[PDB]
Amino acid sequence: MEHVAFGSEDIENTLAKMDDGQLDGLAFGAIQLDGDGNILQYNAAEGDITGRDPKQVIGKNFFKDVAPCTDSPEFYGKFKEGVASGNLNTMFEYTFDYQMTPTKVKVHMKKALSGDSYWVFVKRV
Repeated sequence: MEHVAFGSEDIENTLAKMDDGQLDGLAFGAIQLDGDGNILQYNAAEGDITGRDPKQVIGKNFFKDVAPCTDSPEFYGKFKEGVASGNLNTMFEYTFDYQMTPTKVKVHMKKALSGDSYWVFVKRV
């Protein structure tokens, strides 16, 4: 697999280089979202965790369509404050419970090195 640790101080630079095939080699789940919350990249691990087919969920909206349980102050709200502000670096625990067995995970949200995109990283706790 590709060699990146979850929570890494420099991780948005490491991932800048990665295409989707290479994203699927991470030991953790990775979503790339535009400033409107639309999914642009969605890695195999995230599929293993949540049970979605990444190919199919690219292009859908994370907060409206795919993961409405994250539509709340304590996830989306933090997401949008960061898009509003041009800056976003937060880590927290959450339970994913929409159309799946309830699964507690660690979420890390970080502004990408790209122009207007943001990362969401996920792993089991």
